[PDB]
Formats: sequence, structure tokens, C-alpha cells
Amino acid sequence: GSSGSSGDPPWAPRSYLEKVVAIYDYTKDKEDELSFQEGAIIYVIKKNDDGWYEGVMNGVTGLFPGNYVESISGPSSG
Repeated sequence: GSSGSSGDPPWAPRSYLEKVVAIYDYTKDKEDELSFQEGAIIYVIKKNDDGWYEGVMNGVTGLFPGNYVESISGPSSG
């Protein structure tokens, strides 16, 4: 529970690791993966060994490659 503005949707997880916003179009192949478009806030919750983190999007969860996304919240100044 951070300190500030608390505006999150019901389909979004109350708790998560960090926040990310898709920058490129990524069409999932199987339900296992996640499909999103350039401009989707994916709440990262898990991060596999390789570039693959698990997050919830529009209620639908799925694994996506940590390449078509860009970190906007974290220790990285950007």
C-alpha cells in the first residue's frame, strides 16, 4: 500500500511487483501467453528466468516477453 493516489481497476491485482506499459504490438500464440497492444498497463507479478513475466491484463492473465514492454515505475530513471 504505497502513499499517494490509489486508482486501480477491479480486474487489476491489488498487489504486484511493478508496472509496465506495452510499447509494441504482441499477438499471443496460446492461452498460456498474453495478448496486448502498444498502450496496455500490465501489472507484473512474476518473472521467469528468461525474459518472461506473468501479469494480468483486462482480467486475462498470460506470460509475455519482457521486450515489447517498457518499465515506467522503478529504480530506473525514465
